[PDB]
Amino acid sequence: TDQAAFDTNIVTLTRFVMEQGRKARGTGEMTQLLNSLCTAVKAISTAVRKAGIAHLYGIAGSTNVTGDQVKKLDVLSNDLVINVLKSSFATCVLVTEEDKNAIIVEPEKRGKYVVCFDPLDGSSNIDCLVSIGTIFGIYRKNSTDEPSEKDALQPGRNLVAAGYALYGSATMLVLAMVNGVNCFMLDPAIGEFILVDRNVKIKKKGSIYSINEGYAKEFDPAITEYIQRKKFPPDNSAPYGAAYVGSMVADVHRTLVYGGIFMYPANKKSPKGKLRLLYECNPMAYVMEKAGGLATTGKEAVLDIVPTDIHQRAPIILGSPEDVTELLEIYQKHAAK
Amino acid sequence: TDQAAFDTNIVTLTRFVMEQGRKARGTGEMTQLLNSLCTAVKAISTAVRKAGIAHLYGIAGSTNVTGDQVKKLDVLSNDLVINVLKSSFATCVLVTEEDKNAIIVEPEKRGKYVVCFDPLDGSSNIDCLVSIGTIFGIYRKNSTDEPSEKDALQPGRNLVAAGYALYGSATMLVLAMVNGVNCFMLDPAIGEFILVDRNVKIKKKGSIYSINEGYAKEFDPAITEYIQRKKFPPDNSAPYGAAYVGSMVADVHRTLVYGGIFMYPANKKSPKGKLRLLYECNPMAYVMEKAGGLATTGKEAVLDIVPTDIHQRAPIILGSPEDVTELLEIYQKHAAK
Amino acid sequence: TDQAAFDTNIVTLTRFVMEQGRKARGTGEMTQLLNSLCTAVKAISTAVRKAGIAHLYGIAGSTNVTGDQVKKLDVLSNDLVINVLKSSFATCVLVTEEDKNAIIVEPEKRGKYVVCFDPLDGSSNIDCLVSIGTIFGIYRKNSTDEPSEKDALQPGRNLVAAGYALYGSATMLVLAMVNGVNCFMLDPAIGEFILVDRNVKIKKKGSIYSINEGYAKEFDPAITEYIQRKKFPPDNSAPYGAAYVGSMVADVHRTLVYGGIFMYPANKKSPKGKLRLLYECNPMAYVMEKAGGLATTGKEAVLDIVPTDIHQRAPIILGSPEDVTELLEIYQKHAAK
Amino acid sequence: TDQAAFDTNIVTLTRFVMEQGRKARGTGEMTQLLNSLCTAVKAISTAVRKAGIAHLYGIAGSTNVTGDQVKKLDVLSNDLVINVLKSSFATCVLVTEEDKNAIIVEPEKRGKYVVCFDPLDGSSNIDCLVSIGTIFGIYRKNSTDEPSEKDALQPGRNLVAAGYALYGSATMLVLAMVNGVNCFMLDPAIGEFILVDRNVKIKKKGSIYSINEGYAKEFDPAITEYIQRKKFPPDNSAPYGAAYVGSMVADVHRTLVYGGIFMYPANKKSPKGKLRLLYECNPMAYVMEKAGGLATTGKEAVLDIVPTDIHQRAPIILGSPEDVTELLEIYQKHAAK
Ligand SMILES: Nc1ncnc2c1ncn2[C@@H]1O[C@H](COP(=O)(O)O)[C@@H](O)[C@H]1O
Ligand SMILES: Nc1ncnc2c1ncn2[C@@H]1O[C@H](COP(=O)(O)O)[C@@H](O)[C@H]1O
Ligand SMILES: Nc1ncnc2c1ncn2[C@@H]1O[C@H](COP(=O)(O)O)[C@@H](O)[C@H]1O
Ligand SMILES: Nc1ncnc2c1ncn2[C@@H]1O[C@H](COP(=O)(O)O)[C@@H](O)[C@H]1O
Ligand SMILES: O=P(O)(O)OC[C@H]1O[C@](O)(CO)[C@@H](O)[C@@H]1O
Ligand SMILES: O=P(O)(O)OC[C@H]1O[C@](O)(CO)[C@@H](O)[C@@H]1O
Ligand SMILES: O=P(O)(O)OC[C@H]1O[C@](O)(CO)[C@@H](O)[C@@H]1O
Ligand SMILES: O=P(O)(O)OC[C@H]1O[C@](O)(CO)[C@@H](O)[C@@H]1O
Repeated sequence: TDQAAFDTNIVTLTRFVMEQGRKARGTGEMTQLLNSLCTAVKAISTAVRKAGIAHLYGIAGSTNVTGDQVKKLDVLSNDLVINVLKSSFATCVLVTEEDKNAIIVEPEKRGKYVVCFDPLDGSSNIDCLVSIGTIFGIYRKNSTDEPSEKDALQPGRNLVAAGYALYGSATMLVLAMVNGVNCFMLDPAIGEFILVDRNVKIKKKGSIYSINEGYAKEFDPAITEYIQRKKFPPDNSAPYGAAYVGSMVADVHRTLVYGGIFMYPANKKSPKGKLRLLYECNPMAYVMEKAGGLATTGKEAVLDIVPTDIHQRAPIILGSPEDVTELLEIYQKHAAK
Repeated sequence: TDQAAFDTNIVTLTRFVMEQGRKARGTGEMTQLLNSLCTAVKAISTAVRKAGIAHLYGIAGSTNVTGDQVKKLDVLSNDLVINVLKSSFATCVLVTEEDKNAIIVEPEKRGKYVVCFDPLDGSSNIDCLVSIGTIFGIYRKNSTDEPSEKDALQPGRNLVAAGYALYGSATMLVLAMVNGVNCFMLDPAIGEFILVDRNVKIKKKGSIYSINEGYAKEFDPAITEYIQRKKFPPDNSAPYGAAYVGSMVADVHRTLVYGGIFMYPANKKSPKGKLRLLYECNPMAYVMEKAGGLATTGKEAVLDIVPTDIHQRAPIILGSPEDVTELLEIYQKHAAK
Repeated sequence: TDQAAFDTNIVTLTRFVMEQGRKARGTGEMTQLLNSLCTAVKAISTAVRKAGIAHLYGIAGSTNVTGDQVKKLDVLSNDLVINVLKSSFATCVLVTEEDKNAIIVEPEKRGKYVVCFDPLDGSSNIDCLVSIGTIFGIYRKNSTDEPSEKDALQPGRNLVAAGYALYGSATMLVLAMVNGVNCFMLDPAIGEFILVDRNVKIKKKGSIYSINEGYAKEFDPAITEYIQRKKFPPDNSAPYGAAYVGSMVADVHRTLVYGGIFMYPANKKSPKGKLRLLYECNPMAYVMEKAGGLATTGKEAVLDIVPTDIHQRAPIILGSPEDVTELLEIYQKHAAK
Repeated sequence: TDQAAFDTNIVTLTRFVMEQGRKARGTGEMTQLLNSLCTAVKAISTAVRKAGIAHLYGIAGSTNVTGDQVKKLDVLSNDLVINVLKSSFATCVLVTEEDKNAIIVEPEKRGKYVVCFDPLDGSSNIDCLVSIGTIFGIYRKNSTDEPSEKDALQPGRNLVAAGYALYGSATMLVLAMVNGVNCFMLDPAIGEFILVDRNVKIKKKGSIYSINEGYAKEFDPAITEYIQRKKFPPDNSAPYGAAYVGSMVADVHRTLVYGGIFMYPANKKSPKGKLRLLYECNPMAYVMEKAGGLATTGKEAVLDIVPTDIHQRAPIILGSPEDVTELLEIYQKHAAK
């Protein structure tokens, strides 16, 4: 239909999440989950921007207050997430990058959702103030057996919601569900997330490739060929621009926005790549697909891999459909016997 | 202890600049200047993070406060700097990347410093929330004639202070003056820059090379041979990892902290490089040399180039001394006559 | 029952409002309303604290941006409220202090709730930075006739929710519903309201009275007697302390917290007092009563007055039960024939 | 125009203080001091507003960062000031309301100024979110002996600068030095104090009297007669409205802006008044006289009292000159021998 009116639309994430839940006739359990996620992200954003740093540096002579050892944006971000999620009384299992084991939410606080997240992604290089972020994936528990590690082992095809929080020159939460991908910019003055982009679709063909070429020595012939074709185009066309931040969320977001292709392939050292399946690959692949792009491992789609370990790694190539395809053809070409 | 010089306490940019002024027995004109940059950076930072975006999206109606198409972060940032600077009564001429012509300060507000700045660097690419910055270089007006554009045409070697602010996961102002380089962390909560790194010195040798390889088709044989030797080390050592954000302040900063080399050479299809000399090359070079690195154009040193125009471009290479010298060797190996 | 556990309770207003709605099995219309109210308050808080003031004062040389005339925290606060409430698609009628007429929400955006509010209370004296606030009252529309001014004319006994936002040394939103009164402190860094007080009950007897004694000349004998008994106690006990800010929300909150009595009686100039019934008296009376206190006009309870005009005024006395009672007895004593 | 003196631009506290230092040909020691107060106020302001209260309430677990019973805004504020002050290398002795003894600065950080401050004024009453403040007075150490408590015992008349910060609906720093009074508005977004009111002068006569009438039973006949004449004007004029927050900085500030008179006289049950001389009475008096008001104890002028102890109390009356003189008349009318 055609909506005709005197309409002003200042749509916040909270209003959005609630309405969407109303439409779906959910019991509001997921609403509370998402609302809790939004609160965790904001708190992390604030910490990442170093609000309150003056105190570590004794502006008020740290009498003890925050205590002597480290509050590593790394672990702090973890605790903020697990804590905020458990208090939502909506998650039964949590799987985090920082935790060796899947955390089973106390019986008193259990829900029917499983969240796989990466508290602070790209953190290893925070010293140079590179854009870092949070990645999250949510599955609905598919059983009646006591929630165990096993419930997290579901292909990304089974995710009910997924997305990320980019703490770049500004903070953004990109949320993707069955209905589509939407971007929300955080107005830090009022602590609200404003819908700035609705139904985000990725360009069919982009003009930028993203890969850490320092590994060129260990790249497989399919990758080495694609890359060569990006720099020296055989139709004598314009070459692709290159750009690689070293932080997945930042690279993936740049791909979603301007289009192109991101790759973190298998190289001889990490035969199965470096990026972990459950909390990095899946979420980004799911986003990519709802956004209209492709996300493959080179042989198969990422969302269809059935995991066997929560910390399983997996190669990944994602981005505009025409580029991802163009590379996949090369894989088929060099695939033999 | 025989220390007339203490780091157990908390030192803000404002205390720091001021102490440095007392020591230098300045009349206090440069201090009002440095204090104005501090206020400028803080203001642009807040805008970059999107504080207040709610109003633009109609949280109170986009009547005449929102309206449209007028405020472009870059233009705002330009205005803030030019304005906060004139209001210091310390500048006589200002060269801006957003202004075709040099700006001569009204005789009332006229001072003695010449300031060259790039207000919002890397802001073509801001849509994908990439880290951006602001770059500045300050010369002492060395003349007696009515101030003019010519006062801005002094080789980088004559700078009295230079530096930049990086708006990334956090806001940081790196300031380099005659004595050395110092890094101040913005505590957004109190609007104060804290001293976290004193006398920053770059590594002799790093393990990261930064360049836009999308242009590999148009690099000179020296650059080409260099990149090659990094990926495929002849002495069988471990290859150099690659990283490229596409934002000067961000790459330069990564280079300063982790070491390595950043290059933006004379790429065919733009023979004089792309980065501008006065407000991009010179400041980063000044910082670099102050941190113990090198900043070469391939043939000569960046800071010694005599500008012929305020908007002049130049190719540039900077970073750890061992890496920058290594490429220089290759540069000699390939031509002269 | 007895809840026994490993429980951490970081209860935000959003989580609270949602859960309470879940219990009540509401369609979530009121949830969205309350969520929208929370967003309006935060935005007002931010503006009241003068965030961004540097721009009115040309820090970036107001090129036009916010435009030439006034953005009176007074009217701005109004627009923020009406706008945010209409966009919730949950209100059919709004009654504000700043508006002569009851605003009938567009058909496309109607809901079944009526909100009577005071955008910025105590605003007349903002110049001296006195604590100001927002007062709101919510009724459910009791009919099928097209929502008209008439739907706002319901005794305070009919309110479904009521409360206020105090922008004092910190911001607090006191929310009262059928189930009780709760206080939420705003952590401005993350823009969230934290439950800091649960089921707030007022002291039976307080030791502070609040009244503008400058009107002593026009006070009725009942008031004049009570006041005299507060200063010179006939049992030679300790006199009451006095305190009157001149801003209703600030006075009422101090009464709720420490206990005592607040009075804004009828004096010969305003035979029916100054405080308006629908958006000041009712809300505060409702809060007071759920909190365990009393709120009378001197003759009858405020919550039971059936209004005849939306801008009707009404005398008011509220506070601890023992004090309010002690004064009411005096009224009965001097009430004759 | 013949103005070597402009107000069309934006003036921050930092630019202001610094200009004032150049003019006064200061060595720059008092400027580092005033710059330290500025940083101090900003830090306490942020804390007062409760930025970060989430962590205390377990948003990331109250492990050891929260724990308990240690941080009391007043104690924190005390620490911040003492600490930020010592770190200026401009103070030799500090008198604090929270410290039984005067604090002598380590010879390393030792300067020449004596600072008397009340860190969190009106903070017994902070529970009800009443506006609070910080008061400061600065003397030049006029002696040669090893600095001691005695340097703080100088009559108010010897102050070089005095002022206060009010944490109310917004944060304001009012600063009064030899030339006059100036009001700086804190733009919390950029952490900068903006000059909004220059050369503040109080009204000759105002229409508001401020006093705690709960004590009317113990006022001397002069105060009693005065209050009476305000409520029941003998010349049949309109009565004086009353207002009393119970927070010095707040009442004093209301008095400065709207005019009128503030009184806290020698109330039986505390014969020397309640307000302390060094850090409450003297600063407000200094400001007052600088704004064109009067500050009397009833018999003598507050600023001329020679202190005998740093924690000495004194009765005080201040405000518009016509009102303060009027009570003084009544004070003469009632006694001498
Ligand atoms: N925005 C949303 N909020 C809540 N439920 C949603 C939302 N969008 C879709 N739904 C669906 O509602 C289902 C019911 O889950 P629940 O509320 O836990 O009983 C969810 O699992 C989702 O599939
Ligand atoms: N923080 C500082 N403030 C003022 N001048 C300084 C500072 N640090 C070093 N200087 C030197 O002192 C000279 C004095 O210049 P001016 O303040 O205008 O009188 C400057 O040009 C600098 O070379
Ligand atoms: N926190 C709350 N959120 C929503 N509904 C509530 C809440 N507390 C009580 N309820 C009741 O649920 C009723 C249903 O209204 P509605 O959701 O508009 O259909 C409301 O009018 C309230 O009486
Ligand atoms: N903003 C200012 N900074 C420094 N001194 C000032 C200022 N305004 C006035 N003065 C006067 O200058 C004297 C110089 O003291 P000092 O800075 O320590 O050398 C101070 O004691 C004041 O009386
Ligand atoms: O720069 P490299 O060595 O190619 O790997 C960095 C990658 O590792 C991660 O930190 C996590 O696996 C990603 O954010 C990032 O893309
Ligand atoms: O995409 P390109 O052409 O390689 O350019 C990015 C370069 O230009 C700039 O974006 C100029 O703003 C620099 O920050 C950066 O080094
Ligand atoms: O100080 P007065 O004259 O007694 O009246 C002030 C009253 O008016 C109001 O501004 C609104 O009616 C209240 O906030 C306040 O209590
Ligand atoms: O309630 P009282 O005894 O009248 O005192 C309030 C007075 O004491 C103080 O609260 C001291 O902090 C002052 O701010 C104020 O003027």
